[PDB]
Amino acid sequence: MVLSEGEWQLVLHVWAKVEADVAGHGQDIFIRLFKSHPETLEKFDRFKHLKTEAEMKASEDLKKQGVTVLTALGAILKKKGHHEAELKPLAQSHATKHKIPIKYLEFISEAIIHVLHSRHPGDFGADAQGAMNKALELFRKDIAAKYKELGYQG
Ligand code: HEM
Repeated sequence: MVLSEGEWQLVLHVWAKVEADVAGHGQDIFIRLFKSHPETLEKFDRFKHLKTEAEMKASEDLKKQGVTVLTALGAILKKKGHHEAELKPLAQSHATKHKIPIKYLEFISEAIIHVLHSRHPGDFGADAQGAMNKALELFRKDIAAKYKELGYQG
């Protein structure tokens, strides 16, 4: 797939708002993911034991992880499709070390879209959401292709 420049613009416009508070958005997204799809929490040996949303909010390690994730994703989105170098180490660790199925990347995509919709309604109307969904589908398609090359296609 290929986004137009006008689609990238909508994506990078709402992303600039996210970057005003990366740690806060990171928290909201992971809590939404773990509440919505509790099976995903099992993949994290560091967080596995967290029982409630209160415990999740209070975890400093969870917050650092959310910042790690959104910083890597932001660097990919700012490439506007030219993200082959960035995807390689990402696909290799998630396929081979962490073992993260594509299905779970769809779950976190859903969480990202939920949280931008809550926090940024004015910059996240229907067209901006369509563009962000396109940018994440592109991300997933290219990651899935890399999984397949790496021997996982999970
Ligand atoms: C927007 C999608 C995602 C991005 C950009 C991303 C990014 C990262 C980055 C940069 C790291 C640290 C370095 C590395 O190990 O590669 C990491 C580690 C990790 N990721 Fe992700 N990730 C994503 C989605 C997921 C999802 C959906 C899961 C599981 C349900 C997952 C599970 C893990 C695990 C288990 C680790 C190791 C954490 C630790 O150090 O204990 N990732 N991820």
